[PDB]
Amino acid sequence: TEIEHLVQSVCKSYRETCQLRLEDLLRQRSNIFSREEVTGYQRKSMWEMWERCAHHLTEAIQYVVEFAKRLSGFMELCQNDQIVLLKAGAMEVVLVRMCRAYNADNRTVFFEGKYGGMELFRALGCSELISSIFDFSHSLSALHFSEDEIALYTALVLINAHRPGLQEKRKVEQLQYNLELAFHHHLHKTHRQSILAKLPPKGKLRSLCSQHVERLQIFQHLHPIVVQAAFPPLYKELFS
Ligand SMILES: CC(C)CCC[C@](C)(O)[C@H]1CC[C@H]2[C@@H]3CC=C4C[C@@H](O)CC[C@]4(C)[C@H]3CC[C@@]21C
Ligand SMILES: Cc1cc2c(s1)c(-c1ccc(C(=O)O)cc1)nn2C(=O)c1c(Cl)cccc1Cl
Repeated sequence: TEIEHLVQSVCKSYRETCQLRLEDLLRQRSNIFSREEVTGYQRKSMWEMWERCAHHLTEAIQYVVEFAKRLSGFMELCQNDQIVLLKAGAMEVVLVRMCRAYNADNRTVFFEGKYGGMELFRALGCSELISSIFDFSHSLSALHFSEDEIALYTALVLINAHRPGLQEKRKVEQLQYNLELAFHHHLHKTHRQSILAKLPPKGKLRSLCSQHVERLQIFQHLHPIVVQAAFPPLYKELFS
């Protein structure tokens, strides 16, 4: 029942930090930006669109940090390892979380109160990267991830003992094994083991997120936003 407790606690942390309620996201699917509203976004400066997106993304990261902090055993890891795991995984989790807010039927994402396609972001001049992010969401949406599946899978995105630079690898391994067991046990219970073969190849998420963060760093170098820094040890690793 320790494993059943872990599922409960991981799902609770997810529920408290998921940002956007699934029921809201699904209900709002019909609420789509008009051609006029799309043009409005496309006409905005690259730099205004950057400010908006950067602020949304830092907020998304911060919810992922809060998620991690409420995972059993995470706070008992040394700060070095906490940072190593967050620096490697927090944005990967954000990209995974996007799939909930993505509608495969019309290739739109929920953004600033309505659904819009990737063309909403034209002013940023990142069409290939953004298309790749949308495509990643388009792939994941075919899994029809449940909320508990997202919670358990994203916990594992973070708690990965293979990240270079861990000081107490065996401590991270122990957390990882318990989370893997929780996830696999849960899939068996719900007759959802079929998703295991369909999950992203790990390299895919890594390279996509690496390219994403690279682009965020470029924008930040050219036109830095001011961040409401909630987690100084992590902030210090990403900003300079
Ligand atoms: C490279 C960047 C300059 C441009 C990235 C453009 C994206 C891919 O077009 C970004 C912009 C805003 C981003 C979203 C901002 C906040 C959220 C809430 C979070 O809970 C899930 C992801 C989600 C829904 C993001 C998904 C990707 C987005 C939708
Ligand atoms: C793996 C991680 C990637 C990433 C993290 S963590 C953070 C972040 C944010 C806030 C805090 C905090 O203390 O409140 C700590 C960390 N920003 N970020 C970015 O890619 C990013 C963004 Cl979202 C916007 C502009 C520039 C950049 Cl570089």
